Amino acid sequence: RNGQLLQTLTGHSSSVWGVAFSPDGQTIASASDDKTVKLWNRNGQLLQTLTGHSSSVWGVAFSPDGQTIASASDDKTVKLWNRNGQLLQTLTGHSSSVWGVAFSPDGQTIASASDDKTVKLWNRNGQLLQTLTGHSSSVWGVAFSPDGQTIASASDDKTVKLWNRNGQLLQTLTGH
Amino acid sequence: WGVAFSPDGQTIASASDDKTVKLWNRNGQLLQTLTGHSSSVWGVAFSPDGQTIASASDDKTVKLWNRNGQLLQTLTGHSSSVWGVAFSPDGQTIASASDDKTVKLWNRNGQLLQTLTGHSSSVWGVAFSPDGQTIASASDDKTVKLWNRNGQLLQTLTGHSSSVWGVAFSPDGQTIASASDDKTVKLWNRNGQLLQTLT
Repeated sequence: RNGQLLQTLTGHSSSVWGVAFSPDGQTIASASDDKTVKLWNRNGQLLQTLTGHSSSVWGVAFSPDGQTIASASDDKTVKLWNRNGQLLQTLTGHSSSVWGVAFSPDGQTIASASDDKTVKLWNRNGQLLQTLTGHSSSVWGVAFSPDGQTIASASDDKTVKLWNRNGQLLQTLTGH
Repeated sequence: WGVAFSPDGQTIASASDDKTVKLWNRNGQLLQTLTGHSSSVWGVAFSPDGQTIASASDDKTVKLWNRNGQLLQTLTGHSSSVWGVAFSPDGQTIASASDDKTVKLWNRNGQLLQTLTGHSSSVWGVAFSPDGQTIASASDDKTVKLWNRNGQLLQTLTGHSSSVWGVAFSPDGQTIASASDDKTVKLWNRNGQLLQTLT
């Protein structure tokens, strides 16, 4: 199934988060060079353009059911979109570029990874639930455990950290 | 299944319904079409330098191509569908994982170097260690196996309760991560010992 967590546990600072494939494998989403996210099918047919961010989009993810898309931007926000292109929510609270984003397995929680050295957890109504503090540099990747109760973050500080939903730091994995 | 993106992030590959692999830029324009496979492509990988593409197919072959579309080699030797492909960190060795229960290792000039025999069911995934000397395979048989390049089996990592679909090494090469349909990720050392389970 989803390789985000393997990639966050073992991947490099340079791992690329601006392309995502839908869970059914039929749709590709790409953070494009024009402040949009574009969706296309495997034949190459353009399906949708997600317009709203005011600067570069760096991270994209699909919800586990494929119906919601999250985009992470240099504009310091995450935006949530329906696959028909409508903007559903803007998640405000990071203080710098947002590099990466992930959905929880149940689709109800969003995690974001920012240049501000934090991961933030959010619900779909756009409310901030938790801020995970401790990395000493920009956070480039984030993922959930398969049961959705542990969050993994990966940072330019060369560590991976494991956290629970109440913000407790469970483990730091060093040499990354 | 049948998608990849280049290490620099600027090229997206995807297997198409028509048995080709398409390469797109990040704006959804077509760059190249890789034509040659006679049935579905299940696995695509880019080499670390981003200059070579490997495709794994139901036609029992892996094809190697350059990024302007030219077929370079066809890797013939699996006896059933090839599900996964990986390149070694130096780009010189390719590993392929097949429904035939084997991993095969190949030079980028197409020669079969080794066949890694031991799994009792389909092999879904394969990875090289950062130093290129150890291969890990993830199988439907619920194990990850670790191998050297001479094809010798070094360890079998036992503990997942369902098929293992994904495997990778930590950046320092001393920890192996496995992901399974049992809804866990396990971390292991090279002596095959379980370090932790992530639910």
